[PDB]
Order: sequence, then C-alpha cells, then structure tokens
Amino acid sequence: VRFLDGHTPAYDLTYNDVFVVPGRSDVASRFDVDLSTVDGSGTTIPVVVANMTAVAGRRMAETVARRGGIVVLPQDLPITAVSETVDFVKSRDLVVDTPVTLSPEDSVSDANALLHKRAHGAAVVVFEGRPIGLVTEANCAGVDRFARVRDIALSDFVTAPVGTDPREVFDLLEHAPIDVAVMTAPDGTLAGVLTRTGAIRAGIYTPAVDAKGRLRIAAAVGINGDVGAKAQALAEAGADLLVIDTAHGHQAKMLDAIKAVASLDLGLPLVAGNVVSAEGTRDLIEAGASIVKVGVGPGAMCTTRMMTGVGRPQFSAVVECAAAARQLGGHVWADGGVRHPRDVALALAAGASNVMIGSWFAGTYESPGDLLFDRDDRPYKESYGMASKRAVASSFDRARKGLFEEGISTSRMSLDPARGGVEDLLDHITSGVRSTCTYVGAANLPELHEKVVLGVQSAAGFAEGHPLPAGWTA
Amino acid sequence: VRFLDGHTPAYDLTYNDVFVVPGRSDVASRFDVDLSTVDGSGTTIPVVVANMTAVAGRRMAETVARRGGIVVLPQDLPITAVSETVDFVKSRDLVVDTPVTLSPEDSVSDANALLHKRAHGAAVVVFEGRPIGLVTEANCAGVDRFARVRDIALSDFVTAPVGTDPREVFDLLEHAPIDVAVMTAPDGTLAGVLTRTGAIRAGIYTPAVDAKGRLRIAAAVGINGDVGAKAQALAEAGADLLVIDTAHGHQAKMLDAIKAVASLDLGLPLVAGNVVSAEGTRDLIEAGASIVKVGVGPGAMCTTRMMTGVGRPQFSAVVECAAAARQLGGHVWADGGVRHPRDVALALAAGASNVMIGSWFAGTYESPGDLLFDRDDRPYKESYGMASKRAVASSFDRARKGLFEEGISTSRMSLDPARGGVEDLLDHITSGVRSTCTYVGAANLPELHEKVVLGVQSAAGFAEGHPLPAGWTA
Amino acid sequence: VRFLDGHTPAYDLTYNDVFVVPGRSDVASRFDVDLSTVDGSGTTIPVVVANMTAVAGRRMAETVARRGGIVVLPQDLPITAVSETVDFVKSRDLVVDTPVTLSPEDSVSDANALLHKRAHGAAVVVFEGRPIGLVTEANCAGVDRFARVRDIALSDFVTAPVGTDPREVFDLLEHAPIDVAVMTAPDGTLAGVLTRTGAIRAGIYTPAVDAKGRLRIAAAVGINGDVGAKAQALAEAGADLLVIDTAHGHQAKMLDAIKAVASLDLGLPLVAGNVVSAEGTRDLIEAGASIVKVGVGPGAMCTTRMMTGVGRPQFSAVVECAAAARQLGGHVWADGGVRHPRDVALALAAGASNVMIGSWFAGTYESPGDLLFDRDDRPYKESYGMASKRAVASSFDRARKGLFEEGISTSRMSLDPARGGVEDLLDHITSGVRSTCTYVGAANLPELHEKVVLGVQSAAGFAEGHPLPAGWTA
Ligand SMILES: Nc1nc2c(ncn2[C@@H]2O[C@H](COP(=O)(O)OP(=O)(O)OP(=O)(O)O)[C@@H](O)[C@H]2O)c(=O)[nH]1
Ligand SMILES: Nc1nc2c(ncn2[C@@H]2O[C@H](COP(=O)(O)OP(=O)(O)OP(=O)(O)O)[C@@H](O)[C@H]2O)c(=O)[nH]1
Ligand SMILES: Nc1nc2c(ncn2[C@@H]2O[C@H](COP(=O)(O)OP(=O)(O)OP(=O)(O)O)[C@@H](O)[C@H]2O)c(=O)[nH]1
Ligand SMILES: Nc1nc2c(ncn2[C@@H]2O[C@H](COP(=O)(O)O)[C@@H](O)[C@H]2O)c(=O)[nH]1
Ligand SMILES: Nc1nc2c(ncn2[C@@H]2O[C@H](COP(=O)(O)O)[C@@H](O)[C@H]2O)c(=O)[nH]1
Ligand SMILES: Nc1nc2c(ncn2[C@@H]2O[C@H](COP(=O)(O)O)[C@@H](O)[C@H]2O)c(=O)[nH]1
Repeated sequence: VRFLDGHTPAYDLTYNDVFVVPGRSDVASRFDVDLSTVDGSGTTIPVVVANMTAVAGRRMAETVARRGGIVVLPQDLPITAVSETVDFVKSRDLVVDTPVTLSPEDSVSDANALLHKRAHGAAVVVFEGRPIGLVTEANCAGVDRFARVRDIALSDFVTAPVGTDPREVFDLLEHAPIDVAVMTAPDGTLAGVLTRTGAIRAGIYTPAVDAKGRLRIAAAVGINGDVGAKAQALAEAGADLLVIDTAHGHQAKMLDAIKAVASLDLGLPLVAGNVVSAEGTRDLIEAGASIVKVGVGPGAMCTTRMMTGVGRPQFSAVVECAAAARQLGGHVWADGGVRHPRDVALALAAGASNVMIGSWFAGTYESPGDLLFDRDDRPYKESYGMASKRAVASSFDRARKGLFEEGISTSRMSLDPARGGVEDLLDHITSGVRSTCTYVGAANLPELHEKVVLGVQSAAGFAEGHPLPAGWTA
Repeated sequence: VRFLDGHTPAYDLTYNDVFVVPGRSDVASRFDVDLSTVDGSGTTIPVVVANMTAVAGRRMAETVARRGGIVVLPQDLPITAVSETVDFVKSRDLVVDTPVTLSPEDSVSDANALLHKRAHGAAVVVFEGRPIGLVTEANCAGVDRFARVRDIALSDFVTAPVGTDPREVFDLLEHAPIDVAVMTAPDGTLAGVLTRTGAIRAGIYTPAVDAKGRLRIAAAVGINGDVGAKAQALAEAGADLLVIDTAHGHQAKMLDAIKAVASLDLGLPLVAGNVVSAEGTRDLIEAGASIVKVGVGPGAMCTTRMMTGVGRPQFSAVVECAAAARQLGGHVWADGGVRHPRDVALALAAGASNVMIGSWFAGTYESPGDLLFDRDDRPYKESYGMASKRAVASSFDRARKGLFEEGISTSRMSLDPARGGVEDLLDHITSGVRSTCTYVGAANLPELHEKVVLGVQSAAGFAEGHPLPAGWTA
Repeated sequence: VRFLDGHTPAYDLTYNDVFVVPGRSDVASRFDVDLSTVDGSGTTIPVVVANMTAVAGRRMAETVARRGGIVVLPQDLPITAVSETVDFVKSRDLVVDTPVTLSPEDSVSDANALLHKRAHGAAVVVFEGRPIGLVTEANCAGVDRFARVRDIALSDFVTAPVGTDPREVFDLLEHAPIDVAVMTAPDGTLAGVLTRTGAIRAGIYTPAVDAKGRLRIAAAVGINGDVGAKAQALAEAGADLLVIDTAHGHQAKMLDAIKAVASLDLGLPLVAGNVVSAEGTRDLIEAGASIVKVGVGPGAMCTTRMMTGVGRPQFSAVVECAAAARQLGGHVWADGGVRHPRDVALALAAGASNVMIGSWFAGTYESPGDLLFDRDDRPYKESYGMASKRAVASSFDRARKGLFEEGISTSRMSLDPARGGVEDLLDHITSGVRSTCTYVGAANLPELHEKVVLGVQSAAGFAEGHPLPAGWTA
C-alpha cells in the first residue's frame, strides 16, 4: 500500500493507528462499486464468518451465504453434522429466507428458544405444511412455557407467493403490525420468509452461489490426524472452500497438512493460517495453499497476546502478508481484530481479498450460541474461543493437555436491541466498505487496494469522530 | 373453641391477632400424634393444595398425595387434561417418587426447563427404559441449550431396586455427591427416584390412598353451565373428592349446583365454598355438601378485600364456620390466608378438618408455573389468581366481562434456595402442626380442636419471636 | 347499618378497620344490579368527582358525566370560565367521546401536551372539519416540538359514522394497531371518538342526563361574599347540582349560606358540607340543604388532621351522618379518604347515596393538572388541595391570610402505565361496588345499605389479601 509522505512510524500499526485519506473519486452512489472478491472464494461481499464454534453455524451460514458472504464450518465436528449443515445450507432458496418452523404439537419453550434464533422476531407455525400463523415474543411472554403452540398462533400475518416482487412486499409490510411476511409455494406450502428489511436487501445483495447455483459454504480442519482423509471426506459432502486453521500457521505440521490437501487435487481453493509474516505467507503459498489467513493475536478471544509476547498489530501484518501473497499470485484474509466496520475497510485496503470476522458476529441471533439476557436484561450472547482446537494434539489424557492449553475465554457480546441480526451488521460493514471505496474513488476491490492512500494517527487521532451506538460493534 | 378468660375482643381476629396457650400434655414425641383428617377426604396430613391454576398441577398433585395430602384439580380445564392428570397421579408408586425422565434425543433446553420441575435437583436420562445417568444444573450451565442430552449425561449415580429399605438408601446417599438416587425395577427398568430426604420422609409420612390403593386426587368445577354433567364426567374419570369452588359461596346458584351434584349420588364427598358465615355454612350443608370451604377474602391473591369491603378475618370466620358445620355433622376447610405454618395450626385448632393452601405452595418446584429468576437472580415463580374463573358466567363478549372481572393479580413468590421443594414446606407445616398438638397435648386432630385454648394478642404481640428465614414463607 | 354480634369497638373506624360479610344472594351477574343514586343528583353510578381544582375540569367533567357520574366545578373560578365549561360539557355527545382536535397549523408541542389530556393515547388532526389522521406519542417523540403538526399526521386510522353499533367498532379495532377510531358525522365532519374500551363501556354504562338530555354537571361556591348571587349566577348558566363546600360545615356562616341559596327556590338539589356529626348533618338538613357532605379530615390532601386534632375516621362519620340524614329524608356523600374501591363500597354500604372522590382521580389523564414524568420517568401528576378556598375570607392582605392558612399540600399521584384513564378507575370502582352488591345480594343501592352486614377487623386483618397493582390506587 501507499502511505502519506513522512509517515514512517517506528512501530507496527493496528487498525486504530492508521486511517485512509480520500482521493480522486468519479463514482457517486455506493451501489456503483462492486464488492466481489477475486480470491476464488466466490463471495460477492468481503465478509467471511470465522471458524469459531460460537460464530459459525447452520443459521449463520445460510444467512451470510444468502447475502453474498461465506461461512467456514468449525473444525473438529462430526462428519455427519457438517454434512447435514451443508445439505441444509445448499437446500435453501437464494432469495427468500427460511423462518422458524413450529408445529402446534411443539411446546411454548421450543418457540421462545427459537424466536431469537433468527432476526425475524416472529416464528411461523405450520400445520401439514400450511402456515397458519405467526408466534412473536409478546405472545409467549405471558403463557406457560410448556403449553401447546396452537394456543399462541395468531392469524394476522401477510402471505405472498414465491417470485413476488419485493416492491409489493415492502408496501404490504408497510402497514402490517408485524415485520414478518410468510412466503408460500404456488401449492400453498411454506417456502420461506421475506422480511421487509430482507425484501429491501434482496435487491441490494447477490448471493454467493456454487457451480450448481446453491449457497456456498466452507469447512475447516486442524493439522492433527489424517488431514488428507478429513479434507477428502469434507470434499465428498458439499463444500465450496477448504480452510486449514491453526493457532500457529508457520509450523512444519502446517506445511505437511497443506501439502497433503494439495496432493489430493480436490480443486477446491485452499486456505491456511495463521501467519503474520511475509516469510510465513510465502511458505504457505509454496506449500500449495491458495489463500493465507493472516491474523494471529488480534483475535478478540485470542489470549495468545496476553499469555505470550507472540502476536502482531493486525493492520501491518495484513499489509505485509498481502504484499507477500500478491508477489506470488496468492490471496490473504484478515483474521480477528474486527470490532468496527473501519476494521473491515482498513484490512481490505491493506490488500486482503476479504475479511474473516469472528466474535463480533457471535453477538447476533443467527450465531449458534443461545441468546442470554444479562443482569440489566439486555440481549447478549456468551461468545467463546476455539482454544485447544487451534493447537496440535481417557480423562487423565484430557486433563494433561487442558491444564496447559489456553483457557476458553468468554466475553459478554451484547446485541443491539434494534439491529440485532447478522444481516444488520452485514449492512453496516457493506455500507462502510462502499463508503471507503467511494471516498477513495475505486469502483472495485483490487482498485480499492491499488488507489488507497493511508496515514498514521495517534491515540488522540482515534478519539475524534462519533463512537458507535450500543450493540453495533463489539 | 375456648378463649382465655377476659379475651372478648370487639373485632374479628385473623391469624396474627390470635395465639394458642399450652395445656395438659402427656405425649412427648411429635410422631406420637396422628394428623389423619376425619372429613372423609382421606388425607393423613391436614395439608390440601388450593384450586389455583398456579398451584395445582400433575407434579404437585402426585407429590402432595404421596406425602399424605390431596390436591384439587383447577376448575375450567378440559376433561381430557384432568383425566390424563388423574391417570398419571394414580399410576405412580406410593413410596418412590418419579424423576424427570429425558431421552438422549431430547434437547438441553428440555432438560434445563425440567430440572426445576422437581425438587430432586437432578433429572434422570433413560435409554430404552434403562437409566444411564443423571443431569444436574451444573452440567447444563455451560452447554448450548440445544445440544443432545447425551452430551450431558454423567454416569456417577446411585442405583437401588424397588423395595429397598430407606435405611440403606440413606447411607448410600451419605457419601454420594448427588442427592438423587435412581430406583430401578427388578428387570432394570426405571421405576422412580428416592431422594435422601425423601427416603427419610418415606418412614414418616403415609400416602393418602383410595379404595384401590392409588394416590388420591380431587377435582373442581364452577357453578356455570351444567354442573351436574361436569361433576359426572369428573366422576367417570378417576376422582377422590369433588370441590365446588366459587368466589361467592352464599349464592342461589351455589345451592342449585350443590343440589345438582348431590342428586347424582356419586358417593364422592362434596366440598363447597366459600362462606365466612355460620348461616352460609349451614345453608351449604343443608344443600347437600359434606364439606364447606370457608375463606373468602384472606386469599393472598384475592383482591376482593381491596376491590370491596367484602371479606372477613380468616381465623374468626373459620371458628364460626367450624362451629356451624359441627352442629350439623359437616366439616370445613380454611381457604387462603396461609402464609406461615402458624396459620395452618391456628386454622386447624379453630375447627377446620384440614387446611387449603394456595399461593404459598406455588413458590415451589412442583407448582405448574415455570420457575423464573429475578433481577437479583433468586429463584421465584409468578403466582396468579383464578380471578373470573371463581365467578359466574366472541372477543367482544370476552372484553365485556374481562373489563369488569377482577384483574389477575400476580405476586413474586420467592423460593427458599435450600428448601425449595413442596415436600420441604410440607415438612415445615407438619412439624408445626405436630408441635401445636404436643404443646396442647392432643394426640389427634379432633382432640386438637377440643383441647386447644386460644388467646388474643396485639400487633406488638405478633412482633415477638423470630421471623422465618427467606423463602420458607410467603 | 348492622354490625356483627359482639363487634362494639371503643374507637371510631375508618375504611381499613371495617369490612363487609356476605349474605343472602340471589343475583348472579354484576350487571343485574343498578347503581343509580336516589339523592336527586341523577348519577347512574355512585362516583362523584371532588371539588378540587386539581381534579375537577372540563375533560373530567365530560368524561365522568358520560359514564354516569357527576363532577362538581371547583369553587372560586370566574363565572365566564365555569359557564364555558358547562356549555362545552352539555354540548358533547352522550355516547361518543370527543378526541383531542388539532389543526395542522398547530405546533408539535401543542400536540405532545394534549395527547395526555385524554386516555385515548392518540390525538386526531382535522382539516376544515375533516379528520385526516391521528397523532400518537411515538410519532412526536423524535420530532422537534415546534414543527407543524402536518409533519406528524399518519393516515392509518379507522373511520366509522355516528350511530354505528359498538359491536362492529370493537372488531374494527381488534386488528387496528391504534386503539383509537375516528367517529364522523354523516356529512364527514368529525363528531367524536370511540375507543375500543370505550366502545365496550358504551353498552355497560348509561350517561347521567338532565331534563333536556345533556350531560349533568355540578358547580360549587364558598360561604364568603354574596352566596345567593353566586348561586343564582351559576343557576342562570347551565347547572345540574349546587354544592356549598367549606372546610368547616358546622358554622353559622354555613347555615346562613344554605338559607340564602334555599330562599332563591332555584329547584336545584342543594349539597353542603362538611360535618362528621349527626348534629351537624341534621342542622344542615334543617337549614334547607338536601344533601350533606360528610368527610372533613380524611381528605388525602387535607392537613387538618395533622395541623389539628380536628377530624374523624371516615367510615364511622359516614355511618352517623347517613343515619342522621335518613332520619330527615336527606342524603349524604362520603368526602375524602377514597384510596381504594373498597373505600367506595364501604362508604356506600355505610349509607352514603354516592361517593365524592378527590386526589385519586387527579392522577389521571382527564384531570385538569398537566401530566409530569418523575425521576424514574413514570407518569404522574402533582395533585394539590383547595387550602384557603375552603375557608372563610393588596399583597399585604394576601400575605396576612396566607401566612396562617394551611399550606397547599402536594402529593405525587402516580398513574398506572396501562390503565391511566379516569374511565379505567371508574371501571375498577364500578366493578368493586357491583361485587359488593352481589356478595351482599342487593339488587339496588338502598338495598345495599339495608342488607349489608359489617364487621370490625384489626390492622393485621387489613394485611390479608392482595394489594393493588401500581397506579390503580393512590
Ligand atoms: N421446530 C423447529 N425445530 C427447529 C428449528 N430449527 C432448529 N430446530 C431444532 O433445534 C435444534 C437446534 O437448532 P440449530 O440452530 O440447528 O442448532 P444450534 O446448535 O443452536 O445452532 P447451529 O450451529 O445453527 O446448528 C435442531 O437440531 C432442531 O432439532 C425450527 O425452525 N423449528
Ligand atoms: N422428557 C420429558 N418430558 C416431560 C417430563 N414431564 C413432563 N414432560 C413434558 O412437558 C410437558 C409439561 O410438563 P407438565 O409438568 O405436565 O406441565 P405443566 O403445565 O408445566 O405442569 P402440570 O400442571 O403438572 O401439568 C408435558 O406435557 C410433557 O410433554 C419428563 O419427565 N420428561
Ligand atoms: N388544538 C386544541 N386545543 C385544545 C384542545 N383542548 C383544549 N385546547 C386548548 O388548550 C387549553 C387548555 O385545555 P383545557 O383542558 O380546557 O384546560 P386545563 O386547564 O388543562 O383543563 P380543564 O380544567 O379541563 O379546562 C384550552 O383553553 C384550549 O385553548 C384540543 O382538543 N385541541
Ligand atoms: N488462539 C486463538 N485464536 C482464536 C480463538 N478464538 C478465536 N480465535 C481467532 O480469532 C478470530 C476471531 O477474532 P474476532 O474477529 O472475533 O476478533 C478467529 O477467526 C480465530 O482466528 C481462541 O480460543 N484461540
Ligand atoms: N376471589 C379470588 N380468590 C382467589 C383468587 N386466587 C386464589 N383465590 C383464593 O385464595 C386461595 C389461596 O390463598 P392462599 O392460600 O394463597 O393465601 C384459593 O384457594 C382461593 O380460595 C382470585 O383470583 N380471586
Ligand atoms: N381542608 C381541606 N380539605 C381538602 C383540601 N383538598 C381537598 N380537600 C377535601 O378532600 C376531598 C378529597 O379527598 P380524597 O378523595 O382525594 O381523599 C375533597 O373533596 C375535599 O373535601 C384542602 O386543601 N384542605
């Protein structure tokens, strides 16, 4: 990248210490620029969900892939579970979202636990495939948590067939007291759900599709065991991207695993990490990987920076690894340290093909973790790190390792009471990246890398401006 | 009853204004006295659970009937639901309690919502009828609320066949880290659960059984509609006692309903209410009822005392109605106003055959209401009154009545963190009644009525002594 | 009245110390009993709004008279103001309520200050008489308080002509997101507003009408000055009842004023007060008054009980004055001390023709005082007493009296966040009185006096039962 004249700091910079100065801009609207990545991951937006078990899940995978991102399935899960997740994700529609389906035979608790699994805010109830009503939080607040759901269904809900123009759906939901509309198949069976905000998004975003036209999804494995067999098994079942993720990516085991996956000629683009050095990035590229994950240490749940002096400020690491990868035709991802949309924009301008986002997304409805309400009754979720799952390999055997593996750190990730959905932070991040592109004047992401000019700011320089409202950022 | 010389107050007395003075006592241990009632309800202890939908339920019915009480099924429930409740209650064992059964296919939320449905504190998991482990609160605290239960089962649990002496079970649970022991059938199938405290109680209490030997249960109906048909339907399905419960028991509709049930010659003893007058009690006895419920107004959720000057201090009402009923060979129950075991003892000495307890029991695990945790994270349940269900009889039709029916009052009934089970308040109440009998010197409940001497105390006289600890009383 | 045998207390009783015991009841539904008073005031419900400047006003007068009560215009107001109030009150419709009318030329502050002047919760906007939309609190929360109202009008509102059956209106508002429906004249001009709850009430209550068919209203004067001229002036302008109200009603000036008004032969029934003695009541009856107000001292803002030993427990005073008035064919009103509906029921059973309610009603939208929000942001109003206006008669002249007149006491009267309207407390009071009548078994108010049986309870006897929720009672 290009820095301002005289900006040659003697220290490595994180996101807070570096900024972007505007430049020659010819575009006007932020919809003119495109966010499609060129790394081969196929994402039309530069957002990638991390490999954390508290962030990556079925609902988040489907939701993010619908809006143009990709989600990496967490490492160390049964092959059956990840295969089922992939089948569900690629079985969903490209445009209409799937609501929370409940049969009247279910219990009220089965509703109250699922209304917050999606950003819709109101689950749907189906009877032999026919959607007969909606179930909201206000309906289940006063009822026993184990009465039949049929006691809670309300018949005031908007219906529309699949293929309906979102323009009409928006006006239908304009006067509807509930922001949820049921989309039904031409035979009347429930096909999905189209939120008013989701209806608006349907014309803005474009889903990341595979060669068949289904939602893209990524899977991950560790370096322990037969990495080749695990990668081949994940390839058999649906998979659009392979990510080899470890706490330390500059290991001999890392290179051996990359070589093992590359020798299988699966055709899937290969992603590895993490290294915060040009030497590590070029070594991983040479080993056969197509993409190199960068961040080790800036992870919001990563205690390596505190257990050990090992780490690096994220921005400088991304810049160096991006230069190293582009010298060899590879690509890199920024991993961790993503608290604000400015982090996404800064990492993308630093040369990353896209940005891998972790615990920030875990504080949303679509995250696999269950929603909790704190002492002050604010929506939040307890996000936790991968810990030993990123490291190399009886109860005594478990205790021998777990005594010295870094503890599973947990942070209270609060949701924004209004924009609590993952699509809402996707909107924030996409708006930020588009604003950065317009300010720079670049119409596409490689142009965003090429034309950006960066500068160094002090701690007080980070203080100016307006901070984010509650819940929009970690 | 007999009052002290010169104690002729000019005001009606509640429980707080009256006390018991000791007398000639020949018994020493409180196990020497028996608490069996003579009203025909068959309860070996004078505790009866109220007819409130927040107190009476399947679990409370079974638990209280096991320890010698009886529970009245709430009025205005479907015939199928009450029939299923009765079948379950009479299908359970007389000695061993039933634990919370979970299959490994269930979700973690289905456990976490049920561990607090019983006072055991740890649910059991069954696989094809074989109990394979226990599930406690500490196990489910850190796991996602929708993983399979099999991920939570712990194999450290005590096993013992049915018919095992509780003496051995107590010593088995002496060193067991979990206070829950699994009782299994001779073929290995799960038959029930025997808590250490429950094991101790098994030798103290004696269950209230019917003519067949199954747990007794009572059902209730209102005065609206075909009361005779409803009573006959409740008689067809298992039922050990019929309670006609209304907000006002001195009505012509009340007498007509009593006559209708009496003309059916069901044989079941008939209970009616509520009247706080001797004239009302004798009228209800003449109408055909065998038992008259007394309290109207002292109910902890009854807002009639505040909506209207209508009401009465509970103790004087119980004394007068007891005298009226005993003049005619009938029996009476104290209804409402039961906050402390002293209330039970005072009502029983006042002449009531047994005591009908309401919202105090609703603050327990066995109550049908779901357990909630307050702002300070203390276990409590939101108990609510019957409201319009105790009164005589489209959405407009519902709004016409509900606008003027008394609102469903709700109170924050806190559980005691240690003795939160309904059996624990049963132990407190039974210990109090036995202590009252020993202090009076009576070996049986009619002797408790006959030999008791009461006195009147001021508000300051209620201040002396030690108040109950948190959660033991409402 | 009749007390229980042995209930002969040595102290005068307030509402809290006395209760009602049920009796022979033949009626079942509380709509069977009628609440019409026989004192000649014409009120179909026993609720009368006090003479306090913080309670009696145009909106409260119209609202209470619509539901069957009467409101006494405060003493010491200009003749023009009370004449305008009377003309407005008698100019309104008997069934449909009038909403808050706003022209688009008005300011947003003129809306935000008026949305809380009525219990509707959403004002109406008219353009040349045509209602073009509604204005709610949520609409004005985010806008500058001085933009034009036209920027706030929302067109989603239900319309219905006058004479429409409330059955259809209820179903129309069933799915409407706003609880406010606009009632329009057959030519399209705005005629009033029919709230869903108001639509239900329209079939329950019956308005108190004059000989012409317009809403009844009462006016009040002091004893100072030419009381005859003031009464004649109030008679010229519309008036349905004359109330001579003073702090001390057993004065020679009181008798002289009563004689002066009686000599005018206005025909309007005459009400005077206040005396808490049989001698005072009979003296005021002899002086020419038809009704005697009783309470002096129990007033929630009356500091006479604290400045002076002068006063009386309200219930005993009402009983004695009721007996004194009925010995002479007169009638009495309970004045002050009305915190709960039980107070209304107890005073009515004590023999009062109806109940005069004060600061309890001032904590409502319809009260003339402006709504305030406290430190915790809870809706409340600062109710204040009449102070020197109830007593007999330059800045020095003002300071000479005001230094020794009792200070204007002020209390923080909180509204219930849900049922904050005066019609809602009217519903509570009417439901309480009807419940008392049904428990007693009386079908009409003189029968409620005749058939009621009362008893004395201690302070602990007042503790039993459930307290009111927040905001329902003072
Ligand atoms: N009735 C009903 N059950 C559902 C629905 N979605 C999920 N479930 C059930 O709830 C379980 C947990 O839901 P998931 O969201 O898949 O699980 P999770 O661990 O919370 O999150 P993921 O990582 O997305 O799997 C599923 O295995 C189903 O048994 C729904 O819409 N309706
Ligand atoms: N797996 C499992 N499900 C249970 C168990 N007990 C109850 N359930 C289920 O949970 C539902 C609610 O339990 P109940 O306690 O009967 O219902 P409630 O309304 O909370 O209380 P009750 O008044 O006692 O019925 C039942 O209808 C069953 O479907 C148990 O031990 N194991
Ligand atoms: N635009 C508009 N102005 C109103 C409305 N009602 C009252 N006002 C104006 O606001 C003033 C105060 O309203 P009122 O409620 O009559 O006065 P108050 O002193 O608050 O209470 P009252 O004792 O009922 O008179 C009136 O004199 C009118 O000028 C309304 O519906 N629309
Ligand atoms: N070493 C380590 N890294 C973690 C852990 N949990 C998450 N990470 C890293 O941090 C990233 C997410 O960081 P975030 O975007 O939440 O700031 C993950 O993609 C992963 O690279 C953990 O427990 N240990
Ligand atoms: N009028 C009335 N009585 C109630 C209500 N809920 C409970 N009760 C009465 O109060 C009794 C329980 O009182 P507790 O024992 O909780 O003080 C019940 O058995 C019933 O008689 C209600 O909503 N209204
Ligand atoms: N002496 C006196 N009585 C007052 C004052 N304000 C109200 N009152 C009395 O108290 C009554 C209202 O009492 P409430 O119904 O609010 O308890 C009024 O109708 C009036 O009789 C005041 O300032 N002084």
